[PDB]
Amino acid sequence: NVMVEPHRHEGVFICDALVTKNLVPGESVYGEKRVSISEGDDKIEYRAWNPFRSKLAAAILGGVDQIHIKPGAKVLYLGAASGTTVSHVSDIVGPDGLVYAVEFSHRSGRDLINLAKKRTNIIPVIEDARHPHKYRMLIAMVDVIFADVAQPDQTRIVALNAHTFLRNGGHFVISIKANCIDSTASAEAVFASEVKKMQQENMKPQEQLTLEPYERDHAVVVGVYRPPP
Ligand SMILES: Nc1cc(C(F)(F)F)ncn1
Repeated sequence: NVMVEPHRHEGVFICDALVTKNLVPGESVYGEKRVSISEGDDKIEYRAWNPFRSKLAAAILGGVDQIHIKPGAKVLYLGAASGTTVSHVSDIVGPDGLVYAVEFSHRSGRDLINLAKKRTNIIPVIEDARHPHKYRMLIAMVDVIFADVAQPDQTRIVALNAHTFLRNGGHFVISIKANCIDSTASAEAVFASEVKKMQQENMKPQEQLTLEPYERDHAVVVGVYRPPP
């Protein structure tokens, strides 16, 4: 009997509870349940991934086609907060991947620094994502940008970071809380407006979904970056 199965997304697993392979066996990050499966001399531990805390987990359970975050990927994570979702991104990309965790809160930044002490593949970047010139010398070209900055101007922020750091043909995954962009607009109006702006920066959406029942009026947009020569 096989208890934990590879999910369709590489690096993600099931048992429906979503889990990731714990990069730091023995440690929880935010109180999450851990499941360790021993067989002979083999041993593997997984970490439960809460979709009521993590928009990426909510999107995966909601049936997103691609997340692009995968083993070996280099990920620029804008709005890393205290590292809840970042820790699972770190699990997914694994030892040969990289996660830049950009977060401008010094309080949350201390959580990220503690998280990255154990996880060699996390680089904490305690900076304002509006001013990538301040940290551009730290960030190697990445495969994916994940953005959860929850600002009216977050599309322009993500675009600015994409133009600096994202490889041609790399991908983006953007979390959009509608009332953080414009609380006097309908969710549909916000999402249409942000998708339109993305297209104008050669950030081409390939799918979009909302996150019910985990969140209200919250979208994830996944797409591909195809900038001009
Ligand atoms: N949580 C955040 C937000 C930002 C922002 F707003 F400046 F883009 N930069 C970094 N972390």
